[PDB]
Amino acid sequence: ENFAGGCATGFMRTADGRCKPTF
Repeated sequence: ENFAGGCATGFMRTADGRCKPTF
């Protein structure tokens, strides 16, 4: 119920509402 991309390769959306790479 919430997905708009905008992150990098293996970037996981952080609770802060940002894209962060798990690697």
